[PDB]
Amino acid sequence: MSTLEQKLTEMITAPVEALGFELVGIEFIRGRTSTLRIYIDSEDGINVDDCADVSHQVSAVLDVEDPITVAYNLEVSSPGLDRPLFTAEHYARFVGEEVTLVLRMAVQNRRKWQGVIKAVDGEMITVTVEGKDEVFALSNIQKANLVPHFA
Repeated sequence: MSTLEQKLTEMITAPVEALGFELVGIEFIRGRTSTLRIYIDSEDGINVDDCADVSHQVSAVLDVEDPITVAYNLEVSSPGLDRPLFTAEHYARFVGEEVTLVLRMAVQNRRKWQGVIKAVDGEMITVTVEGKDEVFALSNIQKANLVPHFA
């Protein structure tokens, strides 16, 4: 509405991309004191403690952008377990799980699918869907997300 919150994300992204990182992302948290949480990662294998030394420089540019009393807070994270799934090796890590997905060869008014992953041979994931033994081509998946067991 009134504040350049996306321009602050741009101004934090450009130094971190010029530092040789591959993932840099933000969430905003509404509060009396505004609170950012940063997500960061590399292609080159950099540890989360050293990512928090880079994030200490992110706190230093944030601290001079808005300097009035204490109006800002910053938390630091990795992309976690909570991310969608794409890689051929990772579909194989997560056999024995229920997954929900959408397909690339199809147009809107296609189904959203849900079912159990059993084995991954080549590009052909092997699955149970609506109680039937079925298959998916992993290059035909456009998005997938993991589902936990009922308890």
